[PDB]
Amino acid sequence: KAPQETLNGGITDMLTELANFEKNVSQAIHKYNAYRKAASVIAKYPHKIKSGAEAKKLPGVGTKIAEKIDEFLATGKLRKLEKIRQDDTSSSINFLTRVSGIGPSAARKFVDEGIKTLEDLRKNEDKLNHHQRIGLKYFGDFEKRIPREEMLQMQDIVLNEVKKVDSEYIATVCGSFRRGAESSGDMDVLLTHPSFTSESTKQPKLLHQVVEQLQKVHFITDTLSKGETKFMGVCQLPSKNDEKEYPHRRIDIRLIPKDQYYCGVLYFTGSDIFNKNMRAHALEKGFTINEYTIRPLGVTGVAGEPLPVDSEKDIFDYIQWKYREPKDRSE
DNA sequence: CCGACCACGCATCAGC
DNA sequence: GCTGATGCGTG
DNA sequence: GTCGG
Ligand code: NA
Ligand code: NA
Repeated sequence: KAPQETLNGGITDMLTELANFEKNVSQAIHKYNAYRKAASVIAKYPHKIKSGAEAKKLPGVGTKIAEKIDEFLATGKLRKLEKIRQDDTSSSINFLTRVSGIGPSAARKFVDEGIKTLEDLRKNEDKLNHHQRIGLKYFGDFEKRIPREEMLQMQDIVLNEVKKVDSEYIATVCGSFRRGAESSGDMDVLLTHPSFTSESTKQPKLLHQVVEQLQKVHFITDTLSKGETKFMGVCQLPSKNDEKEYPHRRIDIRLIPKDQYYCGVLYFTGSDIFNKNMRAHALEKGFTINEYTIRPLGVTGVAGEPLPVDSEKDIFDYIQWKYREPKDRSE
């Protein structure tokens, strides 16, 4: 259960501001992740926070952020946040990572050499790798939400495309859209194939061959990166005659070995808390989960040798849990 | 006081 | 050339 | 930054 707008949003936003900043311009992924947990926890909390101490009571809140909340509540802002927002560097630095393939090193990099806008990006492409190029490109496309409907449409081709290449292949979208969402971030595509398994001899062809299918039939425009296991590229929808070209959407495909699909499948599908709580449970029954397997948790504290999973149900079954639908993998 | 915080593929980058 | 490490991005 | 050894 989650309410939250006129509730805590102010707080939750100054927070995320805070996070991004730490990431992007400070290079504190941990500190970044904190602020994130914090803001998230508060996002959930059914009340209107009246004090720092009040929030402190929360699991991620602590003194420093608690203090923040007091300055916010009282003043209606955060001095710190104002300078930063006013700060040239931090800003250009902030913005610049909005571009895919740019991180904080690059971003801080560019920015030093006086590069700091889109234009400078525009007028210096020589100084950008491919990944960074494709996203200088599709900047705007990149910050767009994907409408599961389009998504649906999306779902077809890939399903079909692969259907042709091989009948035995196994594709199944995942991520948010599996989670019945009404608007995704990108299409996530999970796939495998019979001839593809752990201890087996990995056939590059598999991923290879399929990206090409989707390539052949103009589904995938650009390419961010590729390897035997997973493809990170761009895709597009057949523009309907006299209907304006949709945007270009990020997509990723994932090739997995038969013996560890489902866990992977399982794992991928999330959600976040979903993973957190399940792993906890699977433990109680005496097991330890990850992205590839499940193993009988030792009689001595820790023990190996994974179990044979042939379905998400199979997994659920080991930990003695109801085959949860993806729809409700809320946690 | 002080380490942990998810693991992991691929691309580029430092080095040798 | 190859190796190993560091950037970036993903569910 | 927070939480925990
Ligand atoms: Na707390
Ligand atoms: Na970025």
